Amino acid sequence: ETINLKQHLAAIKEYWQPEIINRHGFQFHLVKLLGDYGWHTHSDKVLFAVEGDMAVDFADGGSMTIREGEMAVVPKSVSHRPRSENGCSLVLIELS
Amino acid sequence: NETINLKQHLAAIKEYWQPEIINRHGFQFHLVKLLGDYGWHTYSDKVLFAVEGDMAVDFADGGSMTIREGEMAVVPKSVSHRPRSENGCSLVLIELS
Repeated sequence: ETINLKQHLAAIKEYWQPEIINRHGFQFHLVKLLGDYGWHTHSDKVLFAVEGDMAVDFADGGSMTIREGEMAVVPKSVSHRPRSENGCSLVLIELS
Repeated sequence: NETINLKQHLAAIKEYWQPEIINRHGFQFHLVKLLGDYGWHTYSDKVLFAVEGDMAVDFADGGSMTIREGEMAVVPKSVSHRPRSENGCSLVLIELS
């Protein structure tokens, strides 16, 4: 059961509305971001910026840019703040 | 920095069943390019993402699975499978550590 990223992404039509998708050990989240929605926490996560750019602010002031075609990991337990200056389609890969 | 530009990492690898492997916290990334096949392989689960080009995966139970440019799928641990690519595929694998 392969997941067509462009497919599922084209369908979902609001920002901040994740489509969750399960596949064995892995949880996938597909969302689009614009703006920001403050701070979160949640094991490790893989964020893959399928379509625009995006950043994750950290509480201790650190900041991570995830430009298109880029992939990063947001460690477990660190309060953080995902945001997108101009809109980003994001796939997020999780465990349990 | 702590991010991975898929395209640029892949472009650096001009060999064929030669994974480059990157670590980032509790994740391991394999970047490898595929052409024809190398038979059956079987760990932990792996997510596969067909960064550029198409590929397929045969399984031991007879099923076979197309992963086209742009698509993800997962190969669970302890399932013998035969990864493979008709005209060549650049692919990211992902696992926990």
